[PDB]
Amino acid sequence: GCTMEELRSLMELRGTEAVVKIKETYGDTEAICRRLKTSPVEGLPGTAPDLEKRKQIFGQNFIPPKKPKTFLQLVWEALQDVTLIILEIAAIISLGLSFYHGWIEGAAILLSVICVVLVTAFNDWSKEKQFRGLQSQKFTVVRAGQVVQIPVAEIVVGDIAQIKYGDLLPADGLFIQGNDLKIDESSLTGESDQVRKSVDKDPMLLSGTHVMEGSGRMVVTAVGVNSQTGIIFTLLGKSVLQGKLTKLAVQIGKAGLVMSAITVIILVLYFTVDTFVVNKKPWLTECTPVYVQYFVKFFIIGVTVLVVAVPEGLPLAVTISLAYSVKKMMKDNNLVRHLDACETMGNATAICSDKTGTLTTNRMTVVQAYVGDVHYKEIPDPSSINAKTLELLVNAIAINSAYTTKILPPEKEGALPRQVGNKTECGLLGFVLDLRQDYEPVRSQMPEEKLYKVYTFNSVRKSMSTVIKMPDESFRMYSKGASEIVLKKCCKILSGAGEARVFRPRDRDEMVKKVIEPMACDGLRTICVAYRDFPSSPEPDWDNENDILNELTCICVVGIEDPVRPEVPEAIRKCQRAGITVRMVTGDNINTARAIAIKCGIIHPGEDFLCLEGKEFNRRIRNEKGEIEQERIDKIWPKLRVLARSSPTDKHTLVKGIIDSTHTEQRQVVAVTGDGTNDGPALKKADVGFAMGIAGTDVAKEASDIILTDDNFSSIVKAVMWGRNVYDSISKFLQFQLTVNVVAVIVAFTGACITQDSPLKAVQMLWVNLIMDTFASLALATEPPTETLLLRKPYGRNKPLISRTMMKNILGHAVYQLTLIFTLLFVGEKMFQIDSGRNAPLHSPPSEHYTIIFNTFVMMQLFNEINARKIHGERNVFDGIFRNPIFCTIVLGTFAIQIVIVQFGGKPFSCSPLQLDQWMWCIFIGLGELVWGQVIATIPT
Ligand code: BEF
Ligand SMILES: [Mg+2]
Repeated sequence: GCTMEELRSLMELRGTEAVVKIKETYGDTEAICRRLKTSPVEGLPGTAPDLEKRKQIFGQNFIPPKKPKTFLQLVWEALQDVTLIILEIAAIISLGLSFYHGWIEGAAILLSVICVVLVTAFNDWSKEKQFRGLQSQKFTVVRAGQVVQIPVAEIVVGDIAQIKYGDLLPADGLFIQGNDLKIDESSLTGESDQVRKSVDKDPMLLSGTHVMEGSGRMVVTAVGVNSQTGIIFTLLGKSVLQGKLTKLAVQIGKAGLVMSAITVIILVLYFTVDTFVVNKKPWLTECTPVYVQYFVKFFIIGVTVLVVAVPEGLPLAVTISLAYSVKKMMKDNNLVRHLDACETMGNATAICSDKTGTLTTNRMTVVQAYVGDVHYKEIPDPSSINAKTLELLVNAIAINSAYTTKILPPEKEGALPRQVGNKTECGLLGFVLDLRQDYEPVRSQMPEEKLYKVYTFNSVRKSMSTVIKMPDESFRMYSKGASEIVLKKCCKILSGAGEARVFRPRDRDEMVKKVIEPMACDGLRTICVAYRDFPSSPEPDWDNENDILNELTCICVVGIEDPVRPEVPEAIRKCQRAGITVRMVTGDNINTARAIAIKCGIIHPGEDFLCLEGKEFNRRIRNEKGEIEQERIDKIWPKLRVLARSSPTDKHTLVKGIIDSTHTEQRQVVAVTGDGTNDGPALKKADVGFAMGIAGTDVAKEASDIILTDDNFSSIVKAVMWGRNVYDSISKFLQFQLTVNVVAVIVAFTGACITQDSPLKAVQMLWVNLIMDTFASLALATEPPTETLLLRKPYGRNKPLISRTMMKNILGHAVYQLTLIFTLLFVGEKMFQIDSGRNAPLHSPPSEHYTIIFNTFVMMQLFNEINARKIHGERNVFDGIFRNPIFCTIVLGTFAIQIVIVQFGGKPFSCSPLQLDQWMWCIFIGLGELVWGQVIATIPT
């Protein structure tokens, strides 16, 4: 009768509000313990496997992954695409209809489909397997009187667990009793500062959070999936480019159907009119045996024109370009996982970045210091002050801090140093390392037993101190604490390299406070270090702390802050001028979020944009009854930059509101960056979700698409560059392929209706469509990206792939190619003085006349791609071709293969040898394309 639904309802209500709720729902966290068969002493007294299985109805505390399949499931999933469906349907209907009493086209289309499916499946499998490479127990529980180590999987509701510093909490719990406990909830909650846990205030232990200092015992309330991490994890279970490609594919396939209908209608009408103009058929009974065969042949003639129109090489070329771009992007520490999220970042219009972890290094470090009455805005050289102050400070910081608090090297490659102990006095300890000194020998010389008296931190006075009597017969004391707490108890200060001077509270404490205000304005918390030496004779009374804690001598005041990453301020500036507006959504305090937002440049001074808290954000959107309407979100999202104190649901609500909104003129593509379990839900809804590699939890990397291995914010810009470059490469390849297809379909239409022979045989067109154009995509997608791409404004979510300038080049070069092909077909026989091959008995040697047309058609395309490298109105189409060796290599290889094919082809390729004069004439006719390119560029678009 525990009704675990109310138990998990007791969770997810962190803060002092939990204390209020448990006061009316329960007693003082001992009533709930009584509602279970447990006691604070020897909780769950009998292990009792039957009782353990009885309480196992709550959870088993284990969640395994899936690992869907090795290769078959991915292959099967890849086959369900619109483009491949129409390609395979056309292939199968062409192959089947070739036998009605064809063999080549169906096999070619099927082979292309197999190739694209295999490439996509292999790339996805390789990336998925590589992702798990970077992502690759028992603690004290009082079972029966004696505390006994037990594995994590055996934890059940009601177990009493003991927690000491350095442990990792396996399940949610309630604070029973313990010393001063501090829990780091930076990953789960998102609060930068350490949270103090006590029975009186905030007794809400959460799973998956480290414990910094203190010891205690807790009950276990939510064991497995019901825990806070489990809820988010189990909630985690059509790129923009694919939508545009599918729309283009269904628009192109629609166009060829009209042409096929035109061919069949015109030919059938011609046959009927010609037959019924000279004589009249019986019309009575002759229609059964042979009349239907004419129309079936006409239908076959129409279908063979329909087949040519659709581009059978588009999917393979797009996949090859995307694969090359993905492989080239890994050198910038971006690990794309789906192979189709490579382009989604290029046209991004908004970024929602987490504060802690992503924008900030998540480590407390000393930003600025004040030593010797000389303000230093930056960490100084140790030789700067060069006095006894350096050694005295080092000794004070080392001795006064707790010996458990220590800093350890990463002992790894490319990682930040780890901080185990209290990180409020670990940046202060790291200040010594920043001054290029050694703290460890000082502590090793004086252990605890050689420290006479220690004044531990207490609630009454926010200060900590220690006293060491070693150096001489006289005594020495060090003190560390908050700024104003110790400053008012300070009577002297050091001045540069000189001795102490009177810190009388007349205009001097006032000036010190005057320099303190900028530190508090910049968000820095102020901590000061003081010291005082005691005479040996008489022996002072340590019990009387009234006066020994006063008359201190401050040495320095240092500011402690959670600083921004070194490269964030510039990266945001670049991506903000490229049309991408940046927002900050975090679960930390509103005061801390605002201070760091200004430094990163997200919000500039002037109070132009509103910053809202999470509770107000939830309250405003809901329209009384308690449902979310898009109008309310459209009210506030256009000018909401900082969102603080947000639960994971709020982040998901915001990124859903922006995507599904038509308030603005253009549709929005939202990308979200994060590193914690908070951004689990928000990374899924985002179109492309980045995640930190070395400083990110496992849930964040499960919901991400592009993992930043080097976890540096400067690689967001390069993702934009590469996305825009991929879009440009796909645009230019489309520009090339559409001209090829238009010319081919018009030639086939003319060779079907007006004449009975087509100069381009089925075998000849296979090589041009499949082999030559596939290598022509890799030669066009290999141009190196440049920084100049970051000035173009983002494109819309619904803007068609074919721009206005691309329609000028597609139809412009179709005019030039058609006229020359037609003239070489009709009147080329007299030009070359060669015997005509216009008509054949269908069993004849390959005519030289048609080989001229085929070689001219191929040779004009080789110089069409050298022209197709400029999508915009660039006249100079030869720029940077030298910085592209693979392009020239592919062009020359294609030319040599064309020579070999045409010279040694024979019957299978419907080609005959050519004399060198005809080769030169064909090469010149091809070279005319470059000259015509300037003319076609001259016309305004
Ligand atoms: F504060 Be973040 F969401 F880790
Ligand atoms: Mg974070």
